[PDB]
Parts: sequence; structure tokens; C-alpha cells
Amino acid sequence: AMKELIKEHINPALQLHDWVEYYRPFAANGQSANYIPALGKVNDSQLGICVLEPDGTMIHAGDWNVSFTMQSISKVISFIAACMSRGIPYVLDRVDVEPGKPFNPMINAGALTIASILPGESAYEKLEFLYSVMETLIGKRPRIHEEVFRSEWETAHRNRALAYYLKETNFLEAEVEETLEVYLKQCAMESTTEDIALIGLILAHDGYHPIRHEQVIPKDVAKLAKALMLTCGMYNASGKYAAFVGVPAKSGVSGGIMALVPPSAQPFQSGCGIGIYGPAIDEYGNSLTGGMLLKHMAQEWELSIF
Amino acid sequence: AMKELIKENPALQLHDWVEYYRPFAANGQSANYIPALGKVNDSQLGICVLEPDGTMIHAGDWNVSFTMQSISKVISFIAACMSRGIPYVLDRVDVEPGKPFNPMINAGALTIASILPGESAYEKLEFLYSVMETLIGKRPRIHEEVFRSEWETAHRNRALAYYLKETNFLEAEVEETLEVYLKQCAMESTTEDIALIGLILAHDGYHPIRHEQVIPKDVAKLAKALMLTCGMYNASGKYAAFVGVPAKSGVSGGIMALVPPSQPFQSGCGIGIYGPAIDEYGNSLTGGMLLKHMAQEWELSIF
Ligand SMILES: N=NCC(=O)CC[C@H](N)C(=O)O
Ligand SMILES: N=NCC(=O)CC[C@H](N)C(=O)O
Repeated sequence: AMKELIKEHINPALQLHDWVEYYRPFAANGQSANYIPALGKVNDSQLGICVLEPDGTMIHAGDWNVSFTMQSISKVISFIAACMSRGIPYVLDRVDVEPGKPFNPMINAGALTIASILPGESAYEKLEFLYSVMETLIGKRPRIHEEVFRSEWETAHRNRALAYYLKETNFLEAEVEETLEVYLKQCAMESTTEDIALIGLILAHDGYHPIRHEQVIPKDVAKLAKALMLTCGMYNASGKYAAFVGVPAKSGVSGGIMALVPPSAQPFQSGCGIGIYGPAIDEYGNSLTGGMLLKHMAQEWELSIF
Repeated sequence: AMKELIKENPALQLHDWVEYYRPFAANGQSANYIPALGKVNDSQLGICVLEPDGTMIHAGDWNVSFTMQSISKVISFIAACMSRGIPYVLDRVDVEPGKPFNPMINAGALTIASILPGESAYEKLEFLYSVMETLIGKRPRIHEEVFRSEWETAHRNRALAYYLKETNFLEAEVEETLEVYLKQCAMESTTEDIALIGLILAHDGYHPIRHEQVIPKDVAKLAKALMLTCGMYNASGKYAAFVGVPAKSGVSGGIMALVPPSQPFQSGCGIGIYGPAIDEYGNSLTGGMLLKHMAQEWELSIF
């Protein structure tokens, strides 16, 4: 047997590989998002991860570089952008931070209220604001997956219902169609695990960009964002994540998870941003194999903030 | 002026902040619905902070005895986990802020009471009190007066208890469960005892004064998660966002909080706070203001 593999010599990169390959098959127990027809095309068995450190060290494994739409992960960015624009007190008069009346920014109703209060006299201006914030974080203007956007646009009855409800009850500060457009467009913003790992790292460092060496989000906005990820980030599994993983985290229906670990007293003692992708989702709406990866890392590396 | 005071540090800070925040107790009231509770001096405010080396700082009415009320929910939850194991507990109770309910709310807490080991209320409470002794180092005093005034007027809890019995979530009889739940609530504490239980949770169930593991670590983490997510009634999200420490309130005005190892208190700490005037959400008004102050000044957020 002239050709073989090498028998060898602790190591997070090696562990991430072994774990992605072990958790990959479990995708057969979940589904790709159905209520958006464009997301039903995607291959289910995909699993990728990126962990990023403040010194620039990046480790990754699996499908870490495949593009996907941010979906609900964008609720965190629009929420941040709205606080930066309008200030925390104004945003919190219109949106609840608890897991008519205001709604939580991590659910569709509060996220629509948020899009509507972005600054700008049109959907285009609101979006340029949101992209300028996105660009200070990831260093580039985000790409809209227009296929995904248009198929969301034609079938968005539930979101139109809510938006009209919010306008009735005077919790939309903009027109319904204008609001839908902004909201559906942030959802269709593209990224890889790498981009979300970076936003995660920045939040882990209280809005400080450790690559650019700038304060890019105010500290109190970053805190507020993480509190919402910990309490409301994993839909109706947020309590379970807090108890069994213990790391602030945000999922989307395309299969992204953005997670983070703040500086704490090996590995990743300076903190880290985490980007996971696994398009097969569970009954709660969270990436199935991605959730399993994150729980394993958190338990194995003792990442819990508790 | 032959006689005077002195011209001019967490201890000094805590004294100044208690004097500052005490007057704000005029914007709330003590609990009405428990008649024996709506009778306490509304203007009280006290605090104890406990470090794992033994060091203790206290200001105000830190040594005034009060009933634990909902703080007891964390103990019985922990006690049920230690007895039955986590998997058994989480089949009957939800960790989300017939269906199971959350253990931090009345309905979940009644279920937990009903699963404590023992075939009567006395045996269930005996395991509970003995767990409590391993934490604070004494068996706890029960406020029999608070208990029997709550027991006479406990319609809502009986309604809930019979609802849980109907839907199959009570592993005991209704009157038995109600007795256990109402007595756990009337267990008595000072800011010091709850500071100690908070210190122990901050160390993952390790008693840093005694040097032994008293709560298993996974149980201890689960208790902390539940406090951060559900511990402050319908203000838990606000506390997470602007305070950032796992905390649990009680309607008698107690708050137990804790800071994990992460200056000051780099080794972590337990916090016991008392402030009988409560707000609309059911949390200590001035105790909550104190806690938010300390957390912001000393950057305690675990975020
Ligand atoms: N995580 N979320 C996406 C949404 O909530 C948008 C709904 C979807 N675009 C639809 O309206 O079909
Ligand atoms: N913090 N408390 C919750 C309670 O349910 C207290 C019980 C109350 N004494 C009652 O009247 O049933």
C-alpha cells in the first residue's frame, strides 16, 4: 500500500473537524425551511463553522465558506442600527426586551417595528443606513440574494398581516410596504460563517472591533444585543440554550447561528466569535446539526458564561 | 464645635448607595396579597456581599429577617434535581421563559414541590430543609404566621394546583403540594443567607467556605440560567440587558444575585439584597435600583 494517510503526534481545529464530521449525518432528522420556496432548494447535509479570535486567528471546518442569507440573524444588526440611530430609550419605547403593546425585536413583529424606525424617508434610505452599519462591521457592502427576496416578497402574507396590525396599533413608524421591503431585504443579506463569526467577536468585545481597533457599536448597545441573543435568540429554545450551552446565540431559518464568547478567566480566553451553518432545521426553527455542534463545543471547551 | 464627624472602596460605596436609594421606596409598596407581609417597614433597604475567601460587606438593614418567598423556588428546584435527576425534572417543568410550566413561576414551582421525595408534606419539606442546611449551615426558621395567613387566602395557588392535577403535572395531592409550596415560601432569611446561597451558585455548587461540592455543577448552571432568564418576573429581560447578573426576586422584597469568577470581586461573589417596597413587576424597587447601580459601576455584567 504505497499511498496512505499519516499516523500522527489539545487542538481546537482538529476537534472542530472531527465534530463537524460526526454531527453532519444528524441532518436527516430535520428539514430545510419550507415557507420560503427558495430555501427549499438548499442541500440539507451541509455543516460549516468558523471560530475567530481577537488576534485574527481563525479556525474553520466543513461548509464554512458557503453563502447563505442571514434571515433572523439580521434582526440583531437592524436592532443595533436602530439604537445607534435613534438611541436606546426611543427604541425601547416601541419594542420590548422581555422574552396594543410592543413586541420583542427578535420576533417578526418587533423586527418589523425596528425596520420601520430606521432613519430614512424611504426603504432605500433605511437600507443604505443598515448597509453602512454592516460595512463598519464586516468591512464590505452586503449582497442581497434577490432570488430569496422576491420569493419571500410574493408569499409574505403573515408578515403583511403583522405589519398592518402594527400600523393599526400605532407601532409602525413607516408605511407597511416600505417596512416589508426593508425587513425582507435585511433577511436576504448574504454572508458566510466567517462574516457572522466577525460580528460575534465584535459583540463579544462590547462593540469594539479588534481587527480595526475602533469602537464601532456603543458598549451599551452591544450588551443589550447579547442579552436579547441569550434570552430571545433561539426562538422557543432560548431557555434550553441558556441552560445547556450558555453562550449568547442567534439563529435564522436558512441555518445560520451567530454565537459569541466574551473574554473570560484556554481555549479562547480572550473570547471569540462563532459562525455556524447547517441548513437542516428543527421544530424550534434552529439549525439542527449546527445546534448540536455549538452544544458540543460549549460543553467540551466550557464556554458557558454562567 | 468640640464634637463632629470625619472629613474624607466597595464598602463605602455600598453605604452611600443605600442612603441614596432608600428614599425611592416611596414609589412602590410592600406586598398586599399576603396580609402578614403588607405590614413590614416599607423604607428598609439592606445588602450583603460575600466573597469566597470569607470576606463580607454589608450596609443598611442587612440583618433584618424576611421570608424568602419566590427565592425559595431556586432551592426547591435544585432540591428536586438532586433527588430525581435533571432528566426527570425537565419532563415535568419547562426551562423556557397539558403543557409543563416554568419552575420560576407559581405553576412550575407547585409541580416541583410535588416531586420532592417523600410521601407527605413533612417528608418533602424535611429533604428541602436538609438541603438548605448544607448551604447556609443551619436549619431554617419558618414564619408560621406568614404561612397561615397565606394558607387561608391561597385561592389562586389552589386553582393552579388543581389545574396541574387535572392535567397530570402534580406528583402529589393538592393540599400536600400547597403545604410544601407555602412553607418553602415562608422559610426565613437575611441578606447574608441569600448572599451565601448566591456565592455557592457562582461557584457551580461549590461551597467555598466549607470546601466541598454541595450542589452538582450541572444543577448549579441550570439554576443560574433559570435566574437570568426567568428570575425577575416580567422584568427578567430588562435585568439581563441593564444589569447582567443572574438574580432571583421574592415579593417580600428579597433579591438574591451572584457574580461568577470572571476588581472588585474578581473571584466572584454572592449578593443578598432586601428592600420590601416592590414595583409593578413584583421586584424590590430600591433593591433593584441598588443592584443596577453596583452592576454598572463595577461592571458586573456576565455579557
Ligand atoms: N427568520 N425569517 C424570515 C422571515 O420571517 C420572513 C418571512 C418570509 N420571508 C415570508 O414572508 O415568506
Ligand atoms: N413570591 N411568591 C409567590 C407566592 O405564590 C406566595 C404565596 C401567597 N402567600 C398566597 O397567598 O398563596
